[PDB]
Amino acid sequence: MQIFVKTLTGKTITLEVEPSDTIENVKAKIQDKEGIPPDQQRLIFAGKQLEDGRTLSDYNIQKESTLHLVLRLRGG
Repeated sequence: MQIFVKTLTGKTITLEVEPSDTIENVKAKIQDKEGIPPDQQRLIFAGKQLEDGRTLSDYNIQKESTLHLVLRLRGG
């Protein structure tokens, strides 16, 4: 299925994945595609933080849907 990643910088990226794919496997795809480590980004969708080991189908997502990508929480 095709999906679009909307970044805060306004960059839209297209990724191909499977509904039975695990968030851990989906993070691997983003890591090898953008090259940004997974511990530097947090995937938010429908208002939930994708947990490692869960399947996309567990979120009832929809093909061609857009996922929100956040870097990290401001702090110090």
